[PDB]
Amino acid sequence: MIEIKDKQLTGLRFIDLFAGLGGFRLALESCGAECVYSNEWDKYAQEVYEMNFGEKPEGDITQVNEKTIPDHDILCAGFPCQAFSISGKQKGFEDSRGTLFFDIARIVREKKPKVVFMENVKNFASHDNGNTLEVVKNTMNELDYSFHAKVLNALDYGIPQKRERIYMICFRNDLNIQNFQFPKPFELNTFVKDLLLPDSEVEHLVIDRKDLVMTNQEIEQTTPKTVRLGIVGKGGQGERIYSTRGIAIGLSAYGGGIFAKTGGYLVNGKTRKLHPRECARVMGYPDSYKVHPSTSQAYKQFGNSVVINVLQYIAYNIGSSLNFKPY
DNA sequence: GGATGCGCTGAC
DNA sequence: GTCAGGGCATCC
Ligand SMILES: Nc1ncnc2c1ncn2[C@@H]1O[C@H](CSCC[C@H](N)C(=O)O)[C@@H](O)[C@H]1O
Repeated sequence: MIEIKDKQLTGLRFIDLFAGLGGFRLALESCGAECVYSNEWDKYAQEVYEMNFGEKPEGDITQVNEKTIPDHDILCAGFPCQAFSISGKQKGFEDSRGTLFFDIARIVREKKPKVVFMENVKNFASHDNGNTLEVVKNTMNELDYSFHAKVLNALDYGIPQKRERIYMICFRNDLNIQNFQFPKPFELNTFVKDLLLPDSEVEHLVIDRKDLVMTNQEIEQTTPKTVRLGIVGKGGQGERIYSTRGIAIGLSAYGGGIFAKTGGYLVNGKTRKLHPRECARVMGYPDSYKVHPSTSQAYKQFGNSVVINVLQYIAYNIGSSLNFKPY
């Protein structure tokens, strides 16, 4: 993550729904905002959250009385995406994990915060012929909010990972916010090899598959894209190897394969998956962030997380817009 | 819970 | 046609 000198959100309260690792909390706090409530039902996610923020998020949001939630200015929610991912069955609102947005709507209807800041996977924008995005838009508008949605790729904001997500920012209409803008992209100057730990710390992550098929030559010149160098098995998810001179393949929460969750990388002549700390770095988390003791759970958490830097730029812009109140 | 072979849609 | 997409099925 980056340093934010002008605290655009100082004095503003926000809630951390579907908290996870608390990526929204890190981003919003770096801009000066104060967290007044967090909710996350996964046991291990609650543990890592408490380990880093000192509080256990409340459980199952579908069972929380929206009226009990503290007053706040900004509602943050990177709600579940398994039901909208191209990797899944895409059942959307017909999936038990695909109706959480309506819980958000229920909370917004009651608390009416100045801003609703949501995030989901890129495919969310075109899921079900775009009908899914339209439902969220209509819902937000009927709740009396504007709706700004855009798919952003982490590689355009200083993070060496090809991770496209949709970001949805909504302003309460009475605020008359007319100048919100999504961050403008900038040249990437960091690559996977720049975030790697020393070899002595990741020997256990080395995988030697005798069915490895190198499909391309390694590159010496860094590039802002994923560069596949080979495959293992049938080359399915988790069986693909990339160059550390390019950017990271998108981390996964429920992904499989011998290189599950992180994908494989060619490092000093060997093929290995990433270490939880390297996953934290490709997601923009500071090295001071404490990862969950269970590597399996840590990989899951990071594969579900938000890219901090991207949220920081957006949060800064949200604050910038809220602060422009000329006579 | 941990691990991994897989399935197959879809962006372009 | 290529290969990415940040899940599913099932074993212990
Ligand atoms: N009904 C429910 N109540 C509370 N939390 C829920 C929930 N359904 C899903 N979740 C939680 O929603 C999260 C979505 S992933 C969001 C991760 C978060 N932005 C962070 O930065 O890492 C998951 O951690 C999941 O356990």
